[PDB]
Amino acid sequence: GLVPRGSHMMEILRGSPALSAFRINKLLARFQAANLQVHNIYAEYVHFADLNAPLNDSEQAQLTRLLQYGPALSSHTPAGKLLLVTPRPGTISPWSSKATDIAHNCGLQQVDRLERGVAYYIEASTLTAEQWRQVAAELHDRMMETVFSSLTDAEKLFIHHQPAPVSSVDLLGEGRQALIDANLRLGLALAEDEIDYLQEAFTKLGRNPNDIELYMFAQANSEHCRHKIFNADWIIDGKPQPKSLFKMIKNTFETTPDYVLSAYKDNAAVMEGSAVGRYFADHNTGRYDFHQEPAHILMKVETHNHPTAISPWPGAATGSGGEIRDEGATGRGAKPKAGLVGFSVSNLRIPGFEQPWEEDFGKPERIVTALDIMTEGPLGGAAFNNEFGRPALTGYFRTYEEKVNSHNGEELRGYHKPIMLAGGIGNIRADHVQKGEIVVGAKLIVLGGPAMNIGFASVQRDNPEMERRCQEVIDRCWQLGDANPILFIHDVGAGGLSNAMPELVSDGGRGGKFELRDILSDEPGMSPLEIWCNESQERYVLAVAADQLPLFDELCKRERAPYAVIGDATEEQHLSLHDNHFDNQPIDLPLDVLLGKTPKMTRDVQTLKAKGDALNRADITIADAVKRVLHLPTVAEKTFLVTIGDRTVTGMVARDQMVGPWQVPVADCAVTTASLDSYYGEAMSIGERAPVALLDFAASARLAVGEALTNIAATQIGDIKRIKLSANWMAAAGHPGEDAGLYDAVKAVGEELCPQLGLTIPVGKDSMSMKTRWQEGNEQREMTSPLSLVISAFARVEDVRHTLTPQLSTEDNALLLIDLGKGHNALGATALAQVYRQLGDKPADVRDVAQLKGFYDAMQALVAARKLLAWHDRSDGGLLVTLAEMAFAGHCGVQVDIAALGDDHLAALFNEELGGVIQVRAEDRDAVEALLAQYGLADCVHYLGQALAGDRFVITANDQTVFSESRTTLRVWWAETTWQMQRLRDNPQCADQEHEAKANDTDPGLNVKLSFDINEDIAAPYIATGARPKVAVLREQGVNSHVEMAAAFHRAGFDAIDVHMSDLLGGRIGLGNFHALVACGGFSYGDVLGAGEGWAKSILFNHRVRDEFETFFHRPQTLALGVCNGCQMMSNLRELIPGSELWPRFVRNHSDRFEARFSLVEVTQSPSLLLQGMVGSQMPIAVSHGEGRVEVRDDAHLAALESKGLVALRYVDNFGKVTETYPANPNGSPNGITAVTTENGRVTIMMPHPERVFRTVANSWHPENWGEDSPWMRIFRNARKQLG
Ligand SMILES: Nc1ncnc2c1ncn2[C@@H]1O[C@H](COP(=O)(O)OP(=O)(O)O)[C@@H](O)[C@H]1O
Ligand SMILES: [Mg+2]
Ligand SMILES: [Mg+2]
Ligand SMILES: [Mg+2]
Repeated sequence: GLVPRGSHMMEILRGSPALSAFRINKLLARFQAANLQVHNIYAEYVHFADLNAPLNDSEQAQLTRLLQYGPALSSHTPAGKLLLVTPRPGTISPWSSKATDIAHNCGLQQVDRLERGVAYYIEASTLTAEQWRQVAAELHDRMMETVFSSLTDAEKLFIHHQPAPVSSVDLLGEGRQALIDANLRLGLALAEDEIDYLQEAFTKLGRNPNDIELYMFAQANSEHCRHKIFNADWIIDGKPQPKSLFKMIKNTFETTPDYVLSAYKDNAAVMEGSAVGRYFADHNTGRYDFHQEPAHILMKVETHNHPTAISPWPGAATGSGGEIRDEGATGRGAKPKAGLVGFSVSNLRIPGFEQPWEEDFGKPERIVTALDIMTEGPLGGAAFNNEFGRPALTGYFRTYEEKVNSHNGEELRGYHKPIMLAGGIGNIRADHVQKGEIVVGAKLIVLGGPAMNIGFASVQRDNPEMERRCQEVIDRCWQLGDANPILFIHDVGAGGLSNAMPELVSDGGRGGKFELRDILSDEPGMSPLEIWCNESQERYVLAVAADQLPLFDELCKRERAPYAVIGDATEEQHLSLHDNHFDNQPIDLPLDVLLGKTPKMTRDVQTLKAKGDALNRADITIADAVKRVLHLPTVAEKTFLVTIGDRTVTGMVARDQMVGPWQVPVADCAVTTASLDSYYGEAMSIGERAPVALLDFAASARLAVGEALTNIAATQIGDIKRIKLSANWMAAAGHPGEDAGLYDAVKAVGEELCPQLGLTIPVGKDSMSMKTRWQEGNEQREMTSPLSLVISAFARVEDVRHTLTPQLSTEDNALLLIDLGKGHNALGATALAQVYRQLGDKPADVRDVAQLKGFYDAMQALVAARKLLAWHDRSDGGLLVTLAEMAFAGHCGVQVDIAALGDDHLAALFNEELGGVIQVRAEDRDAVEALLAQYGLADCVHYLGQALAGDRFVITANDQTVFSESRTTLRVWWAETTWQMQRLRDNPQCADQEHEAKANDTDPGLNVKLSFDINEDIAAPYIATGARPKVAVLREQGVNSHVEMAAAFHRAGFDAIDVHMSDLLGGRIGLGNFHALVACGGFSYGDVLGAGEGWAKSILFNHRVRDEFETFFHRPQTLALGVCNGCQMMSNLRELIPGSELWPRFVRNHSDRFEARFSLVEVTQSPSLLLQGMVGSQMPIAVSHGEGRVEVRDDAHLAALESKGLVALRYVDNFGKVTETYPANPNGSPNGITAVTTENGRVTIMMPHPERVFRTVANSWHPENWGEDSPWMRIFRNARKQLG
């Protein structure tokens, strides 16, 4: 369909069926639950193309082809009422941005913009007027989409509005009233003293302020941006305090400056790392090489609490996105490496899985439920991390909502406004740590996507692939070393350009003159205020010397990263924004005026302290307590938050959340290698204990620090001063007792605990409005969060290989408890108390600073000495949970006696005091106990018993059995929360299969069977000649797994060349010079239009490049490998590859969820030259994909493929049989197929990532006897030997 559309033409192309059977059934079932009699429903994707010029027959065919993607679902003829769901008018979906890029890269410049909607066909002849509105409501997100009655109504999405002019606020003509009116109208939230400041400022300038100027000032002076609370003077209980909160945090750096390279001077802190081989492609040669040099470590943690309460998916996604920009914009450019995620919400109240302690207290109509946040939120956060390409290796998840007698008496305390935390680490070059000076005349650039009106105002938008393109530019820049063109760089976040640019020039001691019309925009109707202040994502601002512009342009064009020079740095510290369209100046202000601060804040507050009531144990029994606690989400298995996120990208992940053969999510901390050629690395851990703040503020803070330390303790670090902390403070400022509580908590860690331990807090953030208000009936209600300190610990690691996990060994052993609680056994504010709807009397706390320090030092000694078999610290759920989780990870039993822990067994088992359980060889018990005593821990150390083969979890006290149960029974209970979450979020069949598998104790876990010598380097004789064949390491925009792929071929003797698709189109690289080629993994074009489709079609539609690939494949001796995204791409290039007529397609996983797993596969017999000598081998491999399901045309196609013998890899369960059961087979591929080859065996494509696990240290779990090389290194060596 082609119809007139403004100055353009809009083409409407019907797509493929949009909903799988279980999704359709889920909708129908939801209609009956609302009494809406719907007989049937059918959905179909519909595409809209805004054309600025005609498409000839060939181009039209290409467009239609581009829009043919997705699973081959059941098609039906439209019947019933049409309800078209599309993005809301005035908004452009990320799908649109990415789909339009593909169209352009396929030579279809006539396509102005591509957009997509979903056409629903509902058969229901009974519904009234309101019922139809209820049906429509169930088919769309009210915050992001709209429902239309005709496909033609999609024309509204492409309306071109004329540029709105700037508006002045008539201060000179109406007086102060004009500022008061503007304050209310524009929602400036200006204080009286700020209005006074602006009044004098403009009266002095003798002109009316423009709306844009007032808006810029208001955002810059918001609590979020200025951090007034953290810089305020204090008066506590009638006594003026010497330091501000920020000053007390800075005290930790003053006491411990050790290893710190940068703190409180950038968007992230930097600490010393290790000298290792930084691997990247040279600018002049394009060849990947190791560069021995210090890879310093950067760290940052941020939050996106408010946005997430309104729109969870975008809120969490941009939470990660904004934090990733902070990392890349550190110093003069840096590279993100790994991330962490945190979530705090109210009770889940899962339908049909209600827990005893949960009560519905209602909530504001304007926000989403805790369950909605934990459903869409994690997916959004993982969506950004997966698409951008950074592993998410650690995090926390707490649920809390209860009517408690706290500091301000009986009140509702919880997280209606959630904590959505995102952070991570990165690496940076020594000479790029410090920001450079900005020379006068420097070009001020905006790197990133075009602006839109996003700064409904709380609904964000994420395009991870755009940020990936930007990161590639930043990488090319720091990779130029001393030639790095970046003089200064900063991320664009709150306030948008209105905050970012003034801040950039100000930090350089310069001013700046900008041109409004030079900024890239996706919506012409935006006013100067909107263009300058919108909070559009994936944008960076930087300064570049004028003579370096041509080089910068070259770098951006090659990566397809949009950029625009929008201004120039000036000597005069003045801010000027000109508008060439309206011929005026929206902004004309001296920086000292715009950035001028109103009088410092002074908070005169008083201490409120809850009394705390003894725990009522009337309804409590140890057995029932165990069952309830394992059912608290905070304690329960976190699989639904772990497998949805990539944990292997970069190939530098040594320790992820999933532990052992049984892949149980219980790792206490994350560990990454510093490079692909070293055992040095980085570790991340989190400590948090918010509920404790409802009884004791300082205790909660001290415990957060303490837990971060106990979680990271079993990693080889050494000096405690190596551990650096990020302190993120969440609180309901102004709420009774919270202010004084915050000061006391900050003082407890900044002035006392951390300085005594030798811990620096060089970074941090604060969120001061953690409370929600609404009217339930006729009365007002409020939900206030406890003071919530989240401590994230980061540290350089001495040896990644020596990290211990909770996986118990069944060899002769001794289990020893290190009770830092010193027998206090506090039960206040514990999982046990919460589970029984109580708060308790007294909570845990750091009982002895010296012993905590001694504990860390003792653990470091034991780790370095290799005297530990396992370690698991105590936190939520207490000793009971610690022992249970170790039993789960080791898939064994436990026999322990707690008689020495006190007569109160409930308190002994459930207290959440600091400490944990170490497992040591029986023959080492005496020596270990002696070592602990040397650190003064003698009275805190207790021998509990031993881990034993079997399924019995037994706790005794002398001759009395305290608690006894099947370990498997506990394991399954502990898994029920993630089961229920997966069942409602994903394909229920898959969720059930994964859960049921856990109940089978006979599962042997991942295990290996090799058909060859893993240590035999069959490529060695070839490498020894010095002759190194080149391999084209192919990448398209969005590809993110190229570095490790290059490193794998390098290890095998190849000269890895970075070949971007732009290089092929530009003629800079020709495939005729290569004998080997590899298509890498990632999210090319964000997988829009089908994973690997845009990449493949951009090749097919550009006849010159299509011919280049076809010629390559048709040569007699060439070899090609396609992995993950590359496998999908090559499968869409069948027409160019000989012997590939039987290849299947790769579509959406049966689970309908991204699967990041460590799966067991078996190498099958095929012509594959890359798998030579490996047939019959069975070993685990990294799986990380959302569209890896093998899909054939029909069974004739499957039978043909199989009979031809082209299947090279198959998923097998732990018992060793080919399987289609989930998650053994993570995607649902028929006959477990996950790799196929051509008839001649010269081309092989596979979904798993061999290159992410070619190093043994990068294998989540692996046999203890393996050396540096894993089985997967053989693929690359086979390639080298084959080329000869
Ligand atoms: N939101 C989350 N995202 C990703 N991983 C998470 C999240 N919450 C917890 N995890 C991971 O799940 C495992 C168990 O979490 P948790 O029980 O909170 O750990 P601990 O008690 O050791 O602090 C850890 O490996 C942790 O990193
Ligand atoms: Mg835990
Ligand atoms: Mg722990
Ligand atoms: Mg924890």
